[PDB]
Amino acid sequence: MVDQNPEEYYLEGVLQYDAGNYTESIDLFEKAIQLDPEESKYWLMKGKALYNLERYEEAVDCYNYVINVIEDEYNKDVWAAKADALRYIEGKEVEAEIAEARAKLEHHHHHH
Repeated sequence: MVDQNPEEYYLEGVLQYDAGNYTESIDLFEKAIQLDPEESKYWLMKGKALYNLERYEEAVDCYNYVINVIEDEYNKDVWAAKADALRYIEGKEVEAEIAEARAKLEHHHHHH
């Protein structure tokens, strides 16, 4: 499993849920990364925070970062997150559509 130093810091996951201060979680999040940057799953959370914070532009910076620094350009969850960001951006609307389709590309057939 993943065990270095930001294991206990996970306490954040609780703050946001319980403590309605997405902003506060930043303090803890910043520390987690400060310990050692290499966990993408941690960056994905940041995007949702920035996006929800009405920071569509800033949130995008995180999505591109995860794809820039790390060639992990495949994370379905990451692509989906970006779509939500575009779904509320001042500019082209065709972009949000491409994202939704790109993320929902996996589609599904016969659930049973």
